[PDB]
Amino acid sequence: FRKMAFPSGKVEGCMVQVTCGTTTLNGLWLDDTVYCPRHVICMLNPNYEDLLIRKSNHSFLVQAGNVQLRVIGHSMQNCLLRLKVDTSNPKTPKYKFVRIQPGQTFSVLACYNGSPSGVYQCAMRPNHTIKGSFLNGSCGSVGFNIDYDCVSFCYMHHMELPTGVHAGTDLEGKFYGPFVDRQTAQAAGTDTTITLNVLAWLYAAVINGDRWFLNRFTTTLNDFNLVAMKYNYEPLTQDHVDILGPLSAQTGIAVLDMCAALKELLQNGMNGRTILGSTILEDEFTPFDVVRQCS
Amino acid sequence: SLSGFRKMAFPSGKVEGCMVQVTCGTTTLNGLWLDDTVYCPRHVICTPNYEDLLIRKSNHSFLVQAGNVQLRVIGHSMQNCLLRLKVDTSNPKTPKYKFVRIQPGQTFSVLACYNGSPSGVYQCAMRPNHTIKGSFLNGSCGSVGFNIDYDCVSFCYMHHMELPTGVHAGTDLEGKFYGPFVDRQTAQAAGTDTTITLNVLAWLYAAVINGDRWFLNRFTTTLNDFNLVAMKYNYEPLTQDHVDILGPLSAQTGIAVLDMCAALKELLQNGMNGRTILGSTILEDEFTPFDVVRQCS
Repeated sequence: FRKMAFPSGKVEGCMVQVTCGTTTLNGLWLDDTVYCPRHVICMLNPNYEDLLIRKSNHSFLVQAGNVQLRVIGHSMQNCLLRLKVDTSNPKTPKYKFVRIQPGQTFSVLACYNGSPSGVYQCAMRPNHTIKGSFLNGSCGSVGFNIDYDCVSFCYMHHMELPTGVHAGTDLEGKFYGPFVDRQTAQAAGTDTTITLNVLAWLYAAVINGDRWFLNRFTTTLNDFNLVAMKYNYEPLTQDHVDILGPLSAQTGIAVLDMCAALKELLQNGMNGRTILGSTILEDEFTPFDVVRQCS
Repeated sequence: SLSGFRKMAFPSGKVEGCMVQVTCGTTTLNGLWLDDTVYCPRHVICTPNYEDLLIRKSNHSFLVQAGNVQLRVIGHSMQNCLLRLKVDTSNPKTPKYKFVRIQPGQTFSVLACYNGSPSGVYQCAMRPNHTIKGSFLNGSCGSVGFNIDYDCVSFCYMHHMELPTGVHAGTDLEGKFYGPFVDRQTAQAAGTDTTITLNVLAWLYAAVINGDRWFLNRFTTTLNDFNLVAMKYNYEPLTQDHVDILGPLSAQTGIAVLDMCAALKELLQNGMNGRTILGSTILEDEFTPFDVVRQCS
């Protein structure tokens, strides 16, 4: 089972570079607008309204490849800037902006000075951070999902946290998690394992012909949680159970029977065995990802 | 420093613009459209003796579609295990490209496609046993693997089939299989696989570059003594050529390769004691020396 990303071509044709002062980062160019982190206009104590009113259109240099786009308008929306440009992007895909929930997955097109370098698939952690791979220059890189040619943009990268994970906003500029765009002492909160995803991934393992970790027990939802919550697992709800419906129907293993398998895995370990080649329980595939990569 | 690595694929857009659907009878799969040629598995003509099966086929036998666009086939020939279909339209999205034959251990990105439509991209390595551990569903035959170097796409893999263990086999872009496999159903099986020692060393170097260095020690080993241990843990033998490939990582860190081998030998014998190296609890073997630089830039 491979952690697959969505093909990045539709997003690559939207990436541009935005410079203000000596500060450069990425922006997303859709139609006649460029979106980028507002910190492109910047310390420990920024007042963005006060920093922005001091700028004009010609304060911003926007480049698509080696070609300048003229800024003819700007506004700030939460933690993003929206720059109106004189050129409309002919390669703008059909798109939406979406704010995803913790536990959901997405592809990141990692970019440096407006040029795409790599693509990877990740999950938003329950604490709203992402375990990515961002180097100096990657702010403004975006995450997305693709559904029948429509790009749903869900993430724009803003900052690195002390524990070496990442934080960002949705494409309305609102941070995921309790984070702010300045250099404060701010830290990643407590995190949990994404239970729903682990169960999805155990279903993937059954669908791909592996059954070793099954057992003869069932469990109630309550009794499952009492165990799994001891292992730093997210509480599982009836809604999460319901979501596992298609996978359960497809394999013939009732969701609560799979929970009983998981309980035994947590309590007894894997004991030198692997699942889908992994020595550890994987939590970055949603039920939707499994259906995409299985069916 | 980086706390961990992701397996990162190349941006796929240059390759997406080259994917088409090829249909011949009831068989449909993916092709690669570069200039006025479409390259696809020769087994598109099948539901043995391809030479003969292909005499029974004409240009009109082949339906080629690039999204909604019909590309009329105006010539066909077989090259090893590929069909080359000349079409009426040179692909306007052809990137700068090369065809290269990948070596065992090396990595590349795969753009998984379904009936001509790109569905996902992931990074994989050519295993020592000449198979890849991929994700290819119904309709993914013809998907391609590649690397990109300064906007030149080097194609190295085309997917042909899945083996009984669930691993995958394919050819280079001249149609010559990787490993002993054939494009026909036989009892063919993947040979036992080994861990890619070169890449494991590379990723130990990446760990050090990123400040994770608890596993280092003040001792060295000979190549032979390391190989006795490695081989006992089902690792590939390290050759002098491999030692030279690690030269740039070794120079940067001032850690001699055989000194890193000494670190690795202790890790294999003693395990990791529950610690992580670059955020992994296992020794990773799908990042090459080149991949390490790329992720560290």
